[PDB]
Amino acid sequence: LAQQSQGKALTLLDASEAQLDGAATLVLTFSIPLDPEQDFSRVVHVVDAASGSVDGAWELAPNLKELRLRHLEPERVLVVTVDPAVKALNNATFGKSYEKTITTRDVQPSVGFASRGSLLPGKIAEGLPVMALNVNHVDVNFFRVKPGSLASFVSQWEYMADLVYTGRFDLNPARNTREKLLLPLSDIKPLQQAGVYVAVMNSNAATLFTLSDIGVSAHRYHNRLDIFTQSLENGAAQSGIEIVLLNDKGQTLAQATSDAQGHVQLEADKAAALLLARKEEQTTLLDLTLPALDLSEFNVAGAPGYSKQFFMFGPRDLYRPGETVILNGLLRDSDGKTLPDQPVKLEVVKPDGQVMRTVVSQPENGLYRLNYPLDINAPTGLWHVRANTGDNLLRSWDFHVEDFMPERMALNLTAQKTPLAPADEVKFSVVGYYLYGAPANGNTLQGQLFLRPLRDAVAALPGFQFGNIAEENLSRSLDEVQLTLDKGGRGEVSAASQWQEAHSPLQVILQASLLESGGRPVTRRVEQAIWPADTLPGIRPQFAAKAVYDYRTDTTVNQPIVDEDSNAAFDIVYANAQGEKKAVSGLQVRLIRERRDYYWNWSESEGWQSQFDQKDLVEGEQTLDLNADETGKVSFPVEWGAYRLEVKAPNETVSSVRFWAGYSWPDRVTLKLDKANYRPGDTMKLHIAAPVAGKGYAMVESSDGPLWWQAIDVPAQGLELTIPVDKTWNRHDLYLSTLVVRPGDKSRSATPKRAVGLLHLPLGDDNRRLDLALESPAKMRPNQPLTVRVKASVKHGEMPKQINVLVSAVDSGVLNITDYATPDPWQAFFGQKRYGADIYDIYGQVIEGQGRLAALRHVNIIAQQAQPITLNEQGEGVVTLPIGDFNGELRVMAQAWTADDFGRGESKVVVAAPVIAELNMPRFLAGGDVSRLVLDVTNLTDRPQTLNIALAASGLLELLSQQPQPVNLAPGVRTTLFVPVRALEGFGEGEIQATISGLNLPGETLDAQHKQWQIGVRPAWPAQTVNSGIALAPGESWHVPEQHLANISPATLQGQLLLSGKPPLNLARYIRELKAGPYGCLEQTTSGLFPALYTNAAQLQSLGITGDSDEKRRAAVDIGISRILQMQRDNGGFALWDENGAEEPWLTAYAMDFLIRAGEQGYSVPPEAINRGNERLLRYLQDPGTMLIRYSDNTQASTFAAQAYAALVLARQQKAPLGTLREIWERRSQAASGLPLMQLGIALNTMGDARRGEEAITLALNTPRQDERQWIADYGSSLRDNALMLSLLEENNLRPDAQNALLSSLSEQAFGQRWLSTQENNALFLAAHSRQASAGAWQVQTSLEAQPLSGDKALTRNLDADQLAALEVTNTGSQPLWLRLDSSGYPSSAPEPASNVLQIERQILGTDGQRKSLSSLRSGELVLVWLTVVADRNVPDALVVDLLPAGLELENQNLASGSEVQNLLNQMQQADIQYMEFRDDRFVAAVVVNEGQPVTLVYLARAVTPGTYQLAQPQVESMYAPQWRATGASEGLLIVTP
Repeated sequence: LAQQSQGKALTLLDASEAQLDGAATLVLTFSIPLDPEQDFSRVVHVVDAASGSVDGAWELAPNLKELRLRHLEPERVLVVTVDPAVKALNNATFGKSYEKTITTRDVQPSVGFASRGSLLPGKIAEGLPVMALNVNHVDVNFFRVKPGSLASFVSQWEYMADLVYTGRFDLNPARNTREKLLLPLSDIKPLQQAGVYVAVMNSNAATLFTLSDIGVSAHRYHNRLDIFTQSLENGAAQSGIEIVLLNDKGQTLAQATSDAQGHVQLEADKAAALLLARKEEQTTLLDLTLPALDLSEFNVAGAPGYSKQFFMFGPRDLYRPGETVILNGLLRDSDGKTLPDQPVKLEVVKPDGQVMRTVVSQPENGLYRLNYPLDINAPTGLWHVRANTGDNLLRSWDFHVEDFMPERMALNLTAQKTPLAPADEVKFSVVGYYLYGAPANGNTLQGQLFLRPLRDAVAALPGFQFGNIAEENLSRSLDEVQLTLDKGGRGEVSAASQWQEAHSPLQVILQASLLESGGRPVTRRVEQAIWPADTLPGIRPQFAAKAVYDYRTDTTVNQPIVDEDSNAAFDIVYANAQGEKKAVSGLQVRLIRERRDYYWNWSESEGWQSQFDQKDLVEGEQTLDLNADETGKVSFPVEWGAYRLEVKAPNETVSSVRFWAGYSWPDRVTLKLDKANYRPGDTMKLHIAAPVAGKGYAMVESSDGPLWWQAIDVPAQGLELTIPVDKTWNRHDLYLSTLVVRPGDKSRSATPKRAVGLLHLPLGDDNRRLDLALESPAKMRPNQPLTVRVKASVKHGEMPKQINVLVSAVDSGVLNITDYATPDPWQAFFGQKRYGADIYDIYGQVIEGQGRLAALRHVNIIAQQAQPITLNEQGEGVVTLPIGDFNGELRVMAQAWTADDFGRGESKVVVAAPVIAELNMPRFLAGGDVSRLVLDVTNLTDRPQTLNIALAASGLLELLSQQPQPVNLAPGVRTTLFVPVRALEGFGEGEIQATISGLNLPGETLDAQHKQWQIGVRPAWPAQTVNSGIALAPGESWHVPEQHLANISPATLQGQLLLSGKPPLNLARYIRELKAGPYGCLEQTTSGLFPALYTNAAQLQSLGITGDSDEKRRAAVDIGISRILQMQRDNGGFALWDENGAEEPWLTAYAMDFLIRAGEQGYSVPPEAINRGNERLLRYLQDPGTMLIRYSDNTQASTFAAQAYAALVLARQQKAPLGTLREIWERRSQAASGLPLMQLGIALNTMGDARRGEEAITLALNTPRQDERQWIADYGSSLRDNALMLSLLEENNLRPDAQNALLSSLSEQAFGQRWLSTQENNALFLAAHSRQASAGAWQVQTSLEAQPLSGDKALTRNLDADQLAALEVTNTGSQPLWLRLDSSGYPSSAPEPASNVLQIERQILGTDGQRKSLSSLRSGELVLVWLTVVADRNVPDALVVDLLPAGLELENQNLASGSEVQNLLNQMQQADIQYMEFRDDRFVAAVVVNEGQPVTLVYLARAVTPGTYQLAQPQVESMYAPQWRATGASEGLLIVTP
């Protein structure tokens, strides 16, 4: 607003100092608002008449009339100046200059202790810190707590004393400056004597401090507490009393007196706050609620040490919505040994925390297995698999769900294949293009160049590594790439050589991204090899890389390792890029030992750090000569540590390979061990070294509690102990702790009094790892089974036997997205577990340390996992992995296990195709659409190719052009073929098969190349239906009305004829109509799911319905249940479209009802959902105020309906409070229909009170549904309500003579046909389902077959176009016959636009805001679709559907240049849109329509594929009064040009 201020001048109301924020603030108050803009500096000034200028941070309150300046130093003379300006929001300005002098107050006095006090004891314990300000003295009283009520007193503190006053300390700080001062008491002694003291003044007026000699240390576990009491003074070792307390609370939990070694053991969980240790009169206290000692510095990291170790693993952790999540599990004990068979409770958790599935997982041959099919509309984010083994210590396996977008453009980057000399500059060639056949013109290419070492430089020689691994400046970032490229799809990047001195093979990597103009980039990368010589040496170790743990990454990595004190063999060659081994003489082969000497080093910006100085030593040297076609084989004797083999040739080129001979690759207590890796029965000698001599104790412990401990006196020479290993110690969470304490309480030297030591206890075994060898070809071809051979080894002893191996294969990219490391069970079971105890101490706190270190360096995915195999006698196996299409790198993984041993194996397999063929096409097609498909074919071989391409069209799709001519492609060249196609009438899918013949390859010959692409084909126009029926007396005839045939095309015309000897119900129609989406909302799913619950295929085929092998039906119901669960809110309630949408009680009751019904039929539903749902229903019943029904006209009726249905649903579960049901029954007059009364009646009958129930029923049967189609939020109609009432009657076996009558009347009432809601269909289905019509003879003569039709049950039969076009029926029975005919088909002519209540209109605008013709559109052109909906009523369930032409694709964007398009957008964001979705072929929008308020819906679309496309009419309807429909005038066709 701010125009109320116009007409007013600008006068300064008040400039003065005021208390704000708690400090002195200069405040200027003007008469009218100021600009919040940034100009207060050279317009309004404050200058000290002594110190000059000061802080000019002019602040402005959100109130625009007050200008502020905070924090003013007191007793200062400030001159405030306001010069003629300060602007005035009505540009009224300020007249002239104004100056005012100010004195800036004096701050209020203040005294108080700097802290509430601590519990750290002291011999004399001096120094009481206080924060004083403008106070020259302070009185202090000193109290000593009574030993009697000590506990309680201290207990009321943190979460009653004598008086020993001395007082009045003289504190003289500088004026107006808060100073920190120390109160002394050393010269005082009615105070030195031991005890607990409290100092109090006349804002932290009180503080506590303790004087004692008892030093106390404590180790806490998850439910055990060990205490050690020793001397603060004379070294260590002390007896005495100590007790455990309860926070705030007073009491005593547990008491103890320490032994001759000071150790004590008390069992206590949490809620054990205060620890009190006392003796005679000396008392030391320890608060166990405070933060424990920080051990981030120590190597105590790792997984938790559980009693039962459950290793969960899978092929990957990145899935998309739709595909199935695979999970595997293995269960062992603390030492990785087999436990008795047991179930594990697995739960699937989606990002919001709600459970999606709960399964009691049973093992199969010792392997737990889980498959979770993600819904196509599953939420994206971090999912968890939550495992419970029984200890209620939930294990968690995380996995990501992400949906990837198609990238709309194609980028090609090519290089020169063969290596280059260092002198040469590198030229990359770029080729970018749109997939719909257009070259990328004017597109910005943005990339970057990198330089990296090339160690795998010879494909003909796998394993052989090249280049000096110790050569500097081989990995650095080069130039950035900015290429505006503006040409018809061609470009080039050039990189000048900054590499010359290089003696190792390099590769330069270009990584570039192609751009639209500012979005969805297409990123690609290409590398160029670079050699310093046409020929150079290569090294391949003969020994296989072993599996070892890497804490750096926390992953089990493969490394070249050989045994200690042994011989390392290597294969040396001297070769070029292409071909094989060449001759040479005088290869300088050196074995270089890399020696590293470590040393600690301290700074303060990062504290203590572990440094190391390195040096390379020559420990071996050989000289070699090689002939043509010869693999040199050298052997060097090695000992321990890190080595590297170096090979140097006369051409100054070097190749090096690093490896290890050992599997091992100051302010604290230094702990060292004689050995690495121990066994059960060994004995370990512990070397303890402390900076300063002292006393304390060493301990061997873990989780639960300690296993060994011994008090020690450490001199300044170090101290060696001998610890025996008993093996109840097999937990891998064993830690060796050490506490040392200095004698003197006070000291020179500074010197920490307390010092701690903590080391992990090695206990693993080398011969419990399965060493896996996965053999498979480095390269292969698509659509050919991948053979993988497994060979296991175990170092010492013999191959275990019955080794279980699980092999998998996954696209390396998907794994690279998440940096997914191959799971290893060995590390999972035998890995270093964390230190599972908390150290509480009374000596000086650990200060910081500042932390542990760290490390530093599509559409349709291939991810397979074969069945678990069992290796043979010698531990050999073979697995076959069917590889589909795919062109790239596959990671082959393997997890092996026995009863005691475990293993992991990896391998890499490059899947490449000689020629690649990709077909670009639209997302779907409509019957009659003519479209131009784009087939891109590229030859990747080294030879030129003459290819014969053969194309075939299958399904609802046909070709229009003749077969392509043979094509001649040079190596690396891409050709483009255009395939004009037309879609056929029908609803299904069309397919394009491609076959490439020729290809000519040496070595292989290779079967022809086969490919096949899918596309969805749907009718352009909505399906039209015609329903009729009649009652035939004996002898009467009947012919098909011409309505069923009029203006609809044959071959799409299906019919269903229903014949019955009694008032029938079109069950088949209900079922068919209940099964056609959209996937959309909650009910449609529910209602659509209801039939699949109670009807099997046997019952379906009787009604003329095929499909469903019953198990797919089960799967479908499961999928449905998931889709239902995906919309349950956090409070157990349900919503219409999404989980974050408004809550609908009735639908909650509905979904719950279905879920219970599903549970009854043996389907799995997670108890959390059921329970929270039931709770929400109970809260609906007991607290109606929580409800919020939207867009209702009669909240009373809505509420009553909700409560009624909820009451029934809970009554079925025997969880409905009868008192509440009656309390609802008293409100029966609020019912706007009989259905809620019926439901409530059944609930009453179920929960006891039959009378009032039968009353409710009898009342229901005489309570018609009447209302001016408001909404009521019950999703209802008279038909529906009658149907459901009949259903409830039939389901409970109640009133016959009524159900018969109005079953007939319902059968005749069902003639409110044409359009029924899903709810009406479901109700009718239930009514028809639960009815037992019994016997009713009928005979009839028809035109379908010579013999007469006959039966005693209602018979349904399917009819094609010919049978239906000439249907005659004549009753030949002794009694009347009921006949129903249901016809359905698609129109031969475009139907006339129609409207009822609702009105829909569509206009097509350009981005300029002007109308556009849908016939001059070129590919890549943008258009705004403008939908206008209007009605004369309130339609809270207005579903808008706009079928797309296949030529147009949607831009997924919810809208809330410029122009008055914004005027439409503004009106769009005024509409209350309940839901909106952008399908491939549909624009769908669920909205509410208000009376006399036009709803505007604009959406963006792009033309992509050239062709002629059918165009449908915009459709809108009420979802639950579907007679309110509107279709609104279409132009008929869409033309897209290239």
